Amino acid sequence: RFHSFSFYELKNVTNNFDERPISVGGNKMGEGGFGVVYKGYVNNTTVAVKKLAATTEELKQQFDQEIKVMAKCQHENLVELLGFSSDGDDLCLVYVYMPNGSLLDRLSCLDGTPPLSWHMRCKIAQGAANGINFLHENHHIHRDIKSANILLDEAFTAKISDFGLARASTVMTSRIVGTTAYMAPEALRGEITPKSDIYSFGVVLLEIITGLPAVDEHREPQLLLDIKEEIEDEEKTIEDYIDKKMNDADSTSVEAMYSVASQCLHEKKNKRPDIKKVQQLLQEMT
Ligand SMILES: CC(C)Nc1cc(-n2ncc3cc(C#N)cnc32)ncc1C(=O)NC[C@@H](F)C(C)(C)O
Repeated sequence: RFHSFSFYELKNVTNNFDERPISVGGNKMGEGGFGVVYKGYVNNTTVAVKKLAATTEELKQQFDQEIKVMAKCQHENLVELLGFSSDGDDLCLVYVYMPNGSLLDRLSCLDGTPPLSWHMRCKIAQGAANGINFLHENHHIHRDIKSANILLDEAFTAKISDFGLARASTVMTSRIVGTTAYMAPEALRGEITPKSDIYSFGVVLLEIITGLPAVDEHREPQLLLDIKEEIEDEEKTIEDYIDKKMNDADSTSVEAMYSVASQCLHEKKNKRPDIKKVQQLLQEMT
């Protein structure tokens, strides 16, 4: 299904895993908790090489998990796996490179990219939803839905990535994983449910409206989730939080997206809409 690489081929393609940023002529594109992503070229093909970095048996399990899911799931709103490398202690995953990186980076204008327009942010949300929907229809729960995991191609097509924590099929776990700033309350407890993915997507929709990261240690309030409490308790409005880095954001569509986000952000798992409803609401928005 996927091409098996030898770890040395990948050392060659990535200029021996150069840690300098791609903007400066290096190879580093970014990093998560489970690894660092590098740029490369395999047979004229631009690739993204995720070098897994830490426990070892859990990492191998997350590596095998990404491969199993990717083998089954192929969609226009999902990232594409070309191959991998499991030669010794180093575990690598090779993907089709995303010319526009992550939604997180584009929302912050990392490396001087222009701010995304409202129209583009809407199309991106619509893409992301179709991706979550395909995974859900295929009985998969992502477990790590966040803007760092919503990637963008040359046309700004949303592509869901990082399936190392993905699960099949409400169950429980002894190892709590994900990014706390996006995690549904039950997920923080240890519950595994597709409804948690809906909550995480609502945090993403708030990032899309505001241009603010879900968590910022140097910000009051540190958590973007707290901003919804301020709006709900009539102390502020969504208008006070609309990203100032855009000019084409009209209040009707902005409030319409906030409505979807607040429905997604229901405290109670069963009160949240399902993905097909989220898609319907987002399509209605435009
Ligand atoms: C690590 C992250 C944040 N950035 C990327 C990630 C990726 N890809 N592409 C596929 C892919 C899959 C995973 C996973 N799981 C992780 N990363 C992946 N491709 C590309 C970029 C990437 O930065 N392109 C560069 C782009 F942003 C530019 C030119 C404006 O500077």
